[PDB]
Amino acid sequence: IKPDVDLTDGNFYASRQAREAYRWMRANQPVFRDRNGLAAASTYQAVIDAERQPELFSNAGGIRPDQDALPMMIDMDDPAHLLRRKLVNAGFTRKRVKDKERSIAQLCDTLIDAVCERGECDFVRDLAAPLPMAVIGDMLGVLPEQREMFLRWSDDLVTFLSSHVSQEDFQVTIDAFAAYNDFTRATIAARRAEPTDDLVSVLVSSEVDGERLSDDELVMETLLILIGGDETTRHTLSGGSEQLLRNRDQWDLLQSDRELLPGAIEEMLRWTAPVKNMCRMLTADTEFHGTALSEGEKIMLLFESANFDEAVFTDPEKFDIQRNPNSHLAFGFGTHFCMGNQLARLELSLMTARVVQRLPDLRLADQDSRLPLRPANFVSGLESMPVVFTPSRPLS
Ligand code: HEM
Repeated sequence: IKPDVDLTDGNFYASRQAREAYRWMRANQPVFRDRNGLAAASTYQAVIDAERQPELFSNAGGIRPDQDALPMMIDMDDPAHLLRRKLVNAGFTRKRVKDKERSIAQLCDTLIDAVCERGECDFVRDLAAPLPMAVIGDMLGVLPEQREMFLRWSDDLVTFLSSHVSQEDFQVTIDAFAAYNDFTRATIAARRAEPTDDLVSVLVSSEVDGERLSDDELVMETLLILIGGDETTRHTLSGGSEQLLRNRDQWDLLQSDRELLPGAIEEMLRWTAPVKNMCRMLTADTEFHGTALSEGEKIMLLFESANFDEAVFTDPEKFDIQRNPNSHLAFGFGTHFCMGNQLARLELSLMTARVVQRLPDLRLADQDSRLPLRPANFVSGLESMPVVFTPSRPLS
């Protein structure tokens, strides 16, 4: 009954055997070691305990299992992490995010306008994937005419930061970083010359304790915002909508009562957990929930496993938009708790509301399909999602 798994193999997260493996871990070895000896916290309690002990469970070795740390806030410990976060968080105040509703809602209606006359689309390719990229592109000063070029960068940049870059990909990947770097430094220079109220303008002016973000830091932190908030948000939108359609009583409940939308978004986040893991590196030997851990090794925090922990969530394989409490760990916990969580929730809220209203009879093309998942060991979710609906006229 024990799973024979490599937690650094993206195929594990795409196999649809992962939650069965998680169940074995939570029941039998809550701090699990995989077939290569990699440690992983599988229970909600173990994930929370590690998050609450950043001096023992550090981010400064990097958040990926077999990669060096990068000079960005997520690979830093406090108090230096706080300064970097304080500087960047000026772009993500509650007002600034709330003020994005008008533009985000307009993006949602434009995306739905593009497919509403067809009566079919791919929910991932045509709705869930374009929205987070357009939202982040808008904040970074990407013209809609530059969205094609910017979109190729964003896909190739995921490969750049991934665990293995093939010989055949090395060129396009370093070319994507260079292109992103050059583009971003141009935007930075433009806002230092002529400030506006976009994200880069806010970041170039941000000052904490007489310290500002350097140009190097601005490229790194905007890159973290782009990669961190693009595919993740996409996967919650698609996988959450998949669950509304597979449990159509939940779709009907939400369609009938807009006040259920916040709870629905939280259940979509709990269920989809697009960030499958973040690593911590041990700063000392320790005994952790029955497993001996050694100084210098990394442990994965399995957020999806935690989100299906029966110790915290009653009937966790039931998708329930009215679930309360719903203290899921899709955004993590503690000092690195997702900086983009309010923006992600707003994108998800606005798009889901518009889909339920404008594609009211949305359905999966084939409910017996096992839809394909991205075989990546870090962020994963649906690769495609064919849907059908009654055509309607665009709002234009
Ligand atoms: C549904 C979408 C999202 C998910 C599931 C998600 C998930 C996460 C997770 C799990 C972490 C690490 C927390 C931890 O280790 O405890 C994180 C950190 C972060 N996320 Fe997100 N995220 C999402 C959307 C976004 C967006 C839209 C942004 C854009 C600003 C963003 C920017 C960040 C940043 C900058 C960090 C690093 C925070 C820090 O180190 O202090 N994320 N996110």
